[PDB]
Amino acid sequence: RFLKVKNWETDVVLTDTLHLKSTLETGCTEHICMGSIMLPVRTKDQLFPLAKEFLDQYYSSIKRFGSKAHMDRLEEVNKEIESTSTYQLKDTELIYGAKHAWRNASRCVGRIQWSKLQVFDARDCTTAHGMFNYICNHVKYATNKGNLRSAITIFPQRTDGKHDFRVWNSQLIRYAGYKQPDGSTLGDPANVQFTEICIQQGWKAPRGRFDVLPLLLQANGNDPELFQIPPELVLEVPIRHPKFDWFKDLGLKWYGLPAVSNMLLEIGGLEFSACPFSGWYMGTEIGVRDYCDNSRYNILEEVAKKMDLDMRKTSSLWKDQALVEINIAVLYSFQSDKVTIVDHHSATESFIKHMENEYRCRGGCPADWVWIVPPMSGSITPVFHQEMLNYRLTPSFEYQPDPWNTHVWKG
Amino acid sequence: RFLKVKNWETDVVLTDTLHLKSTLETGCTEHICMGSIMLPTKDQLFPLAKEFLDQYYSSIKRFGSKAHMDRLEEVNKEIESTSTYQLKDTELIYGAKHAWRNASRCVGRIQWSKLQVFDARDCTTAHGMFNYICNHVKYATNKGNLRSAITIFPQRTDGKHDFRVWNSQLIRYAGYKQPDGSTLGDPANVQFTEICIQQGWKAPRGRFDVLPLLLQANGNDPELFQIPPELVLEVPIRHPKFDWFKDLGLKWYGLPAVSNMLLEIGGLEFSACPFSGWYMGTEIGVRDYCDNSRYNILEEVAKKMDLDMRKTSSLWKDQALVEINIAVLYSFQSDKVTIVDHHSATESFIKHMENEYRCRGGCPADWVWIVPPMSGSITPVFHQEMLNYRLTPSFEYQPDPWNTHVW
Ligand code: HEM
Ligand code: HEM
Ligand SMILES: CN(C)c1ccc(CCNCc2ccc3ccc(N)nc3c2)cc1
Ligand SMILES: CN(C)c1ccc(CCNCc2ccc3ccc(N)nc3c2)cc1
Ligand SMILES: C[C@H](O)[C@H](O)[C@H]1CNc2nc(N)[nH]c(=O)c2N1
Ligand SMILES: C[C@H](O)[C@H](O)[C@H]1CNc2nc(N)[nH]c(=O)c2N1
Ligand SMILES: [Zn+2]
Repeated sequence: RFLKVKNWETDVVLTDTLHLKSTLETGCTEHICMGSIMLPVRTKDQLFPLAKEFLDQYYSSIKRFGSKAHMDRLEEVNKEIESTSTYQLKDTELIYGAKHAWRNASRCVGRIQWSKLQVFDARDCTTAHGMFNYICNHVKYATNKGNLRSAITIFPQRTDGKHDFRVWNSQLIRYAGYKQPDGSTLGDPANVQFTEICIQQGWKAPRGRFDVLPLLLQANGNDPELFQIPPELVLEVPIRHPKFDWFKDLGLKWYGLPAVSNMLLEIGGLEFSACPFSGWYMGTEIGVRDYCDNSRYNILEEVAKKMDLDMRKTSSLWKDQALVEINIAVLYSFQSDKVTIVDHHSATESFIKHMENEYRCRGGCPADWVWIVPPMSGSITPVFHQEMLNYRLTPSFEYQPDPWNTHVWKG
Repeated sequence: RFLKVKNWETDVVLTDTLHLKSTLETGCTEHICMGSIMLPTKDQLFPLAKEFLDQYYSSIKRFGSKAHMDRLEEVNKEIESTSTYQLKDTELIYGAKHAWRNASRCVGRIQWSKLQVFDARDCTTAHGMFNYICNHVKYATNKGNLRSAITIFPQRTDGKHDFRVWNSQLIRYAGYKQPDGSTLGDPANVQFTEICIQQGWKAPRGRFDVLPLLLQANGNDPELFQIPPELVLEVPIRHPKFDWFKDLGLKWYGLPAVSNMLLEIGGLEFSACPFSGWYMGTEIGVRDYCDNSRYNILEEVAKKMDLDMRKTSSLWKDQALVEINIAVLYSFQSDKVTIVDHHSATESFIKHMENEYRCRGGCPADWVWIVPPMSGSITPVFHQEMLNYRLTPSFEYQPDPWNTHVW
């Protein structure tokens, strides 16, 4: 079956055959679309077909499908599964797998970069101190003094579900949030629960507006342990505006490295519950969501006051005016400090080219419009006008529950 | 089977039961979501009539009454006899209002119950249609104090006697392709404009030429009529800060009046059912003015603002976009023509959603369309999970008449 998608601005029509390779469910049915819903122990039974599907993919990609090396690998994996109930990926397969999980991430606008990903194999790691060391190295490598490089660090896979490696932080670098007795929040409201956990675990909070959170690291199903990332490895950018000199006085800064550390990487039926990865920021992540979300730093008003906008009526679009200048400031600040960042115009323009390339060479490109379209200036980006098909391919990154909700405490 | 939607900004959770009454299909499957795709007999008829009459009589607290059963058998008799049936005025009004209520792509639905329904089922000719349309236009425009309305022409019979308005909106600007290669006026309306011209329209070949109506009655060939200019309320666009803005020569019309959709009620099809409300500012400022395939004036405005258009990272497009939308809202408000900004409208819609979940068990909503085309995440709807499903009565798309018309 062939599915077509149209760009209504260019009239470019693309044909998707790749969706036929999709096995996982979407959440939607013929009777309901759940496109805007945020989030809608394994036996050898189901494991070998998942292994086999993956190895077929891997061997095709290297143009060795049906080769003796291919057949021997399947044989080897089958025996390892049936005798040990799981299996180990080769380094090559792991790298391929991690790149392809990124390639298949339908919510990622940055996928033009998918083939350039530094894979750090941390499957020999056994302790939290070991994890801390690997994470420091990842951060140093990825930061590269401002010339950001995409990377992922992969810790040992799940076994019985009782010995999971987990990074309890949602991102490797993130600011603390503190609920005040008066109901207000100091720092990042998104991180209040996690901050409370760290504090309970013994973290001494400075209690400021931009305190880099400690790492809370779980190796092999043991209770998680606290580590402070060397401050010298945490690159931060003071936010100023190229025209508004009062902007610096808002006291804003942000960190340079976005490094998501709470997702699950699935490759060939194997589950990597700790696989922190990092690229670089699109400006709106910080300027629109992090700064201007009502449930985050929420600085729109303070900014709009300082610009002396008419704030009596929303129809002045004071919020829209303030939002733009803030986003200008984020981009200006990162560029001036030579920290990698991309604006949403560049990023979405590159995504369209990527997506067209993928349709040609791959027969498709799963894309979640709801997430690909930037949170400001939507229709003046080309992706707004692009029809997209969302489906699930493996390897993939998946959500997993927060570890404090499932962890069995050892004491 | 009972579905929850969450608002991630306010933590409000609503439970949807209304989707279970859904009948039509979405285009999506368990294996693929098509949420971003723009367009994904007597025996057929009586269950449809029945489903509709059931909800009608339930809405007036007479479910399972004598009058309900009576109406049900009367319509039943009429279907067996005539192969169709006719809605009572009360049923027609209920159906039209609910078609709007059910329009998952409409952010303005808090107004759904305040709709003026004009019954034009007695209409037989294009001149008749013209008259009804002028009346609609005058009524809805109301000297700038806009009122929602729909005019309903006779229903489809055998598909050979369709009433159709060929225009996509009652009021729209012409588009002409130049020898210069570019496009004068509205590029969206190039094809329709040509059809007017080959049907006899004498175009002024200007930038903002109000198109003439092309009206088809009873499956006959369509005819041209000029809407009396005096009924077409237009707004010169100026900026409350930039004096040069007026020099751009921009204007827009006050009345958004969609005329090409199909209204389905109780299995009956109304192929000509133009309706109108009032504008949300971004439709004009963001889409009409800034879309590349529309009037595409961003560059010109940016230049007038003297912005650094060297690099995209200066966000000059975003700066210009905001000012354009400021001008639009400012101009309409200054001339006392009803308009709503995207902040006010989405905030209203959140309240409507909660009303509908509370009083009806749900509200079908298409996030891709409900989230405005600028400043998305600073409006509440961005953080609102929505379930999209198809309820009837409904407004549907239908093919452009010129591809279907046996001339
Ligand atoms: C290199 C530059 C990159 C850019 C500019 C970029 C951009 C983005 C953005 C803006 C989002 C939306 C995030 C949000 O709104 O929360 C996203 C999502 C995502 N990205 Fe990328 N990304 C990059 C690299 C990567 C890498 C290296 C990976 C993995 C190896 C990745 C995997 C993902 C995944 C799995 C999501 C979905 C997250 C979720 O569902 O919560 N991205 N990306
Ligand atoms: C009264 C003020 C109203 C406002 C502010 C409003 C707002 C909107 C907006 C912004 C859209 C998106 C349209 C687009 O982007 O092309 C829309 C779509 C729609 N509206 Fe409303 N509307 C109003 C009145 C009405 C009325 C009176 C009806 C019918 C009786 C209606 C039925 C629809 C339908 C069926 C759609 C989907 C159009 C499509 O699928 O192409 N609206 N509305
Ligand atoms: C629970 N809530 C409110 C919630 C949780 C996660 C999300 C999405 C987090 N996605 C973050 C994410 C993931 C991968 C990325 C890759 C690159 C980049 N620049 N940013 C990236 C950002 C949204 C809401
Ligand atoms: C096929 N293409 C290019 C295409 C067709 C229809 C559309 C959407 C047309 N619907 C416009 C529309 C419909 C109903 C409305 C009701 C009120 C209002 N203010 N605007 C309204 C605007 C977009 C693109
Ligand atoms: C409810 C809605 O799905 C939710 O707010 C989504 C919308 N689109 C998004 N898009 C991106 N990139 N990131 C997000 O967090 C969200 N949030
Ligand atoms: C491809 C995509 O579905 C298309 O551009 C949609 C996106 N959202 C929209 N939303 C509204 N309100 N109106 C539109 O025309 C569109 N266009
Ligand atoms: Zn869907």
